[PDB]
Formats: sequence, structure tokens, C-alpha cells
Amino acid sequence: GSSGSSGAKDALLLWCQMKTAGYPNVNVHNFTTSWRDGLAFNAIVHKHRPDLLDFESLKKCNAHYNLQNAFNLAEKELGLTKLLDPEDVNVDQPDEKSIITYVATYYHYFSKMKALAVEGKSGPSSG
Repeated sequence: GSSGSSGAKDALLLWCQMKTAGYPNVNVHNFTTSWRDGLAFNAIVHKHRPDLLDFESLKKCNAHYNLQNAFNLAEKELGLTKLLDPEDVNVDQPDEKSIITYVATYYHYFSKMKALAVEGKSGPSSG
């Protein structure tokens, strides 16, 4: 029982889906059993910076690591605040609300850069 396309966390869900699409293994269908493994996160970055990590080297078995690595790499390179952990998220049915918030940063952040925008931020600076 479902028609058309309804939902609030769609704009984002679609974003990750489009990017992740590049890879077959990587698939963003939901916001719970999609980031539990880790690849998902290791798929968004690699896309922007294939240097940071080597998806090819990564494996679709280990999560605890694939998670911490992604959270770290970004928490260091990009400079995002680790809101979640590679152990907290890794679960049968994690809190989609606790994840959507994190992944939301990847979109906003990257978006800030040279890209389409309307009535947004003037991107401040300091240094």
C-alpha cells in the first residue's frame, strides 16, 4: 500500500542514492540498514576524494573499521564533528534519525563549495 513518492527525508536519501549509485555494492535504500556496515559512508567520500581511502582495497565484511575510518577521515580531512560512532550505528536496527543528521552534513558541506544555491550562506572565513 503505497503510491507516488512521499516523505521528508527524501531529498537527502536521493542524494546519497545518486552518488552511491556509482558502485553496485553500495546501495542507499533506507537510513538504518544502509549505514550499519559502513561502505555507504566510505562510498560518498571516495567519490569526491578517491585519494583519502581506496574503496577497491576496502572489504564488504568488516564494519567496525569501515565505519571509524569513514567517520575519522571526514572528521579530519573535511573537518566534520563526529556525531555518531562506528559502534553505536553498527546495529540491526539503528536510529535513522541519529544517522540522517550526520549524513546530512556531507551534503550541506560539499554543497557549500562551488555549486547551485539559492538564498543560502555567504560562506564565512577566518585565518
